[PDB]
Amino acid sequence: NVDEYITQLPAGANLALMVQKVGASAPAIDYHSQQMALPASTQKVITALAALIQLGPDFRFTTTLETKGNVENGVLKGDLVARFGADPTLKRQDIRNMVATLKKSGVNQIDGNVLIDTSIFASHDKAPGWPWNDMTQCFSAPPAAAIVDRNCFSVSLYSAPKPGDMAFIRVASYYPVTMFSQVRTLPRGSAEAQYCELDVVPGDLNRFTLTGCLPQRSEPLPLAFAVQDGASYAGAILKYELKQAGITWSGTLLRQTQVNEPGTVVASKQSAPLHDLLKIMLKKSDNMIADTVFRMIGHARFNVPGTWRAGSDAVRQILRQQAGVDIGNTIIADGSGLSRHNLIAPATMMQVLQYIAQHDNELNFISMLPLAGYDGSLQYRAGLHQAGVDGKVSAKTGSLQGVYNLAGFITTASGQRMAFVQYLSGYAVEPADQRNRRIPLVRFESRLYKDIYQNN
Ligand SMILES: *C(=O)[C@@H](NC(=O)Cc1ccccc1)[C@@H]1N[C@@H](C(=O)O)C(C)(C)S1
Repeated sequence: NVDEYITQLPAGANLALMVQKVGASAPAIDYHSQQMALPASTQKVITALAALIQLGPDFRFTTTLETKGNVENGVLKGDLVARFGADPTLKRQDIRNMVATLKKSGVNQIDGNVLIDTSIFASHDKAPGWPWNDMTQCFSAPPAAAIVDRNCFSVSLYSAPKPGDMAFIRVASYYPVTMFSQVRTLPRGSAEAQYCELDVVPGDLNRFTLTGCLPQRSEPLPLAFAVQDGASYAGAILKYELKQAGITWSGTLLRQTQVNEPGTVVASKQSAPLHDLLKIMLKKSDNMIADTVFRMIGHARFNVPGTWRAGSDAVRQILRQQAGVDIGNTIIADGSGLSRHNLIAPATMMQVLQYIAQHDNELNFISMLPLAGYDGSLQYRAGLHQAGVDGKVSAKTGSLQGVYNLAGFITTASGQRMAFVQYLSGYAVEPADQRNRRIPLVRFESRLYKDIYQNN
């Protein structure tokens, strides 16, 4: 009763839907299944499959400290290279530990430069089609080769006691960022409060200026922002940890972007295995893991510094050549599904899902998807709960402004496992219905998935 369920949805919402028994060649439900749509975070299903095929479940991201030169009486005569590898889980502590290892190895002083090497990747750290306005948000932090603590930092914004005075910013001292406030404090119930925005404006070298207005508040406003220049940020963290460990140097911090032969590895950190990281990625919809993996796929397949284009080409090739899926006119722009350039039909995603199901004993893939009513993004999915399908749906969600997708597997009343793709976009509610905007979605899903479960 798809057309009927559609009437639950806001005016003019666009659904493309396909439901098909695992291993079958004809769908049970086909509603605009050939139509292209924005996949949002369901793109991560493709990223995970191509990643397992190209890199394997035991791949680890790695970061090293390398020396180029001889060490004479504790002095490195040459450069220290910190070679980053797009590990999305690297932490400040890891940098601190690698420096401790460097110190313990006998290096007290560097007669030379400190190089922040990001040559594993090239070109922009932002995928084509990502909205500019989200670039300062942590969910869209540029997934650079140099990541520390997810390239996200937090700040506290305090209103001035005196209306009219500048709001002021508190930030922890260890974050190598530079904050400026041009934020005017407003009285509690100002009319100027209506159209005066509070904005963040990023500058070079991880400078951020806050502008606009802030109404007086009793508690400081917590804000979190994305680092725009990972290389500089990681360099500053490295500089701080070197100084704390008493290692001095004569040169400066420089970027090394061109491919080069590695020095001797004196310290290293490897991530958890790729299967573990893909699990986090699929359970929680981790954009940063998805996108670091995506550019790593292209680097590994083509032996070139990883770029968005190389990743797109690689994923297409892997799907066709290793999984037997020709994605045709599909557009793959990134790994996370954030890009509004991504475009794929349910019927194409269905081929991917059918491949995964067929090879699931090899891939151990379906166990990584959120299980409705249990974990990940589906722990609390109201539509699926009310449908009676908790514990019976393993599926990847995808959500952007106006896009509410699901893609995965359902075990039905008969025990038949079915793959399904729900691509719902163009979803918008009347301006006076905003913080209720999700009830039509919930009503739609409750009915749809009960139907699928009960009738198959
Ligand atoms: C993929 O769809 C991702 N979407 C976004 O990051 C956009 C977004 C949405 C809401 C708040 C902030 C940013 C991830 N997938 C969705 C999803 O699976 O529904 C999440 C909300 C889990 S983020």
